[PDB]
Amino acid sequence: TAKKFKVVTTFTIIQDIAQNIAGDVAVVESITKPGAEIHDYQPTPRDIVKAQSADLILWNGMNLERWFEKFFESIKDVPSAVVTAGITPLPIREGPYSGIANPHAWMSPSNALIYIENIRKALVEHDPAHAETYNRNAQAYAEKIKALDAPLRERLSRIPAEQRWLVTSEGAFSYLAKDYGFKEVYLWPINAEQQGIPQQVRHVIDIIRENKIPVVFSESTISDKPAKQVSKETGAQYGGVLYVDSLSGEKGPVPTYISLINMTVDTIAKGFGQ
Ligand SMILES: [Zn+2]
Repeated sequence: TAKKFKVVTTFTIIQDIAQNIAGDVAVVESITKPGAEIHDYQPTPRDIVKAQSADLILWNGMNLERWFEKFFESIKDVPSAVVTAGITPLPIREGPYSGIANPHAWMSPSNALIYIENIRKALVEHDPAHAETYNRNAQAYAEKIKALDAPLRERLSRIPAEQRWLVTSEGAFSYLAKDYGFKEVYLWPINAEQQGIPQQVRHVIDIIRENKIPVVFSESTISDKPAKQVSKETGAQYGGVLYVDSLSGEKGPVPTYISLINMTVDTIAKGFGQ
């Protein structure tokens, strides 16, 4: 093919969803590499000229990419589209960012359907020559995503409701916890350069000890040391790494949005003895 419509995304979750909609007619690339910390990412000149070569830039909004506004004002004549219109935000519950939208809306499979619609609408609006392809690819992919919820809901429901305590590092799982009826505990409400983490470690250690919570987790773009200290000082198992803010590379263990949701739920479920 002569040349394909070029789409660039802020991070890897959006890249994979968008690439499933784009199929063979457009190439979708993430600005951030898999594994990069996305909230406070610092773009380089390489990143700017990459977005500058695109025909469309997709971003999450909802207070995720603190770096996006400054980055985008460096780009000339490239349209952007936020992919989260129509999602009901959940407010952050604790800390300095209390009350503002929790950005991690893709961790509810139901919300992924809205991500799909907004990305489809953006691709059709900006590359209308391939509307039928974007529309059919969005339809087929939405059907897959609709089918994601049922086995996960069933698996997690076998954990007695009173025992559903999800203890993580970043409070990045609020939308998944809402869907499947978990109560939330975390070492920091949202990724940021911040004081107070060693103090919250002790506070969470209390809550683990009081409620005899069996398991604690970290996440794949942040340090596992606080979660491992929590499990060391309590009885609780270190349940491993959850996947939320990044996919892996294409030959890694979490190459797709579908694998991210499925593997995060599997790891949570195994932590509770299924
Ligand atoms: Zn995050």
